[PDB]
Amino acid sequence: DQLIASVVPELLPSAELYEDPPGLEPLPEEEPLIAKSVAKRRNEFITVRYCARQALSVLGIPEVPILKGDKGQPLWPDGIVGSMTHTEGFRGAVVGRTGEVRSVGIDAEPHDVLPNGVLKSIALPVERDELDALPAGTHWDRLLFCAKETTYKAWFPLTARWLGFEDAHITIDPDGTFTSRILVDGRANDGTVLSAFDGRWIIDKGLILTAIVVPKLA
Ligand SMILES: [Mn+2]
Ligand SMILES: [Mn+2]
Repeated sequence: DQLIASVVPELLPSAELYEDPPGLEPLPEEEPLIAKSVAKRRNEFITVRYCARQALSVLGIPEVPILKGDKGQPLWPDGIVGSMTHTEGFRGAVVGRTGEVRSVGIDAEPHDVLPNGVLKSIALPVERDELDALPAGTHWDRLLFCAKETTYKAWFPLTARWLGFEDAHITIDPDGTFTSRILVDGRANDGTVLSAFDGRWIIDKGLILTAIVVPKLA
């Protein structure tokens, strides 16, 4: 029934909460990151890390702070990859072991039309044509946006480089899959090359959730 579990493999534990339950707290090492933050930001940060620590516990990893790096990226324990996302109505996290997957990214968005002007900023001309050809009944613009954000989250842990919206062509299939084709140099930190990702998506509870797993090499 959970959205993330529906779009990632079983060997990546996930956890999600739709509200901020009363009484949660950051770990002491995390408090400085939100010390001067408004309540909505404090809450999404605290609740998502509760979810992340629940999922880490399934992998056998005990309570640990999840700090942020220079580009905002979550800093996981050695040997762990993961992703976190929050929007109104959703906090969720997924983690996995580097011996079992290379990278994971997720992103949750409300299932609504994009704000005025956003599609023109984030979509390639060809993508706009492709979305207009998809079947009526789904906010394909928001899905494309969500999928591109997930593409960056799966890419960054492997490359330590920026990926702009114009740097990848995402093709959405109505069947709950998508692909991301990288249009820039795909050199990865370990010397391999990234060229394309396979993604999964689900719409439920008024939300879009997209996920990419970069699988283990053969
Ligand atoms: Mn968020
Ligand atoms: Mn998003």
